[PDB]
Amino acid sequence: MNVFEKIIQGEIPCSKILENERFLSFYDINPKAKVHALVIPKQSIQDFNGITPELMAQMTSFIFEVVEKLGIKEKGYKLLTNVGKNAGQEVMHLHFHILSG
Amino acid sequence: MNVFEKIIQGEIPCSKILENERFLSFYDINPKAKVHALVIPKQSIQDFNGITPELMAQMTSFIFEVVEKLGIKEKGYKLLTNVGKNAGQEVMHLHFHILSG
Ligand SMILES: Nc1ncnc2c1ncn2[C@@H]1O[C@H](COP(=O)(O)O)[C@@H](O)[C@H]1O
Repeated sequence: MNVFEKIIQGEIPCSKILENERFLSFYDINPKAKVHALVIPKQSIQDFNGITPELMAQMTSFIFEVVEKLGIKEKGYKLLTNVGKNAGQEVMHLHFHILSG
Repeated sequence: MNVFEKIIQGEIPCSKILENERFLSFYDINPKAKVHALVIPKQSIQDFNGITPELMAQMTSFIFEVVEKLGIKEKGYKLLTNVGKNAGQEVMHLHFHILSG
């Protein structure tokens, strides 16, 4: 019932960059940088506070795969996640912004 | 030889928020938010690209401890790290910015 959950469940399309049994990455429809990707856990979790360390290890691994696929790994990129509406979170599913440019 | 490495060693003082065997947190001397903390690995690592997943699991755990000590865990916060000079990294030691709303 939420925009990223809809993507996970395949209700709405996206520009998929990379996908894993536990994670999914895709382009942001309103880019804030030359390359702007989003990395999300397929599991239903709302923000960074609700991710286990074990899973963030696997996400870190997945993040390296994304930035390397995008070819910005060595050029340089920003890693960002907003925890809660007061820190600017708009969609309530854990997601990391990857920007480079 | 570098400003955060000096803090780790402990050549220059800081406003230590929390510390443990592998990580250290402290306030940023030029805040960009009401609460602005930095989380750094004591191990000599330059940026996010050079952290192992295993260690980022333990850092995630450590990050939860700092935001809860700062009392912004539930109010809301931003998590940011810059990878490389081209993404705005100024100090060349892996660090996560924790900003508050
Ligand atoms: N249908 C969608 N597909 C891809 N990205 C989206 C969609 N709807 C919103 N977004 C992005 O998700 C982000 C929401 O902001 P935030 O919650 O602060 O990370 C924004 O950067 C939006 O551009």
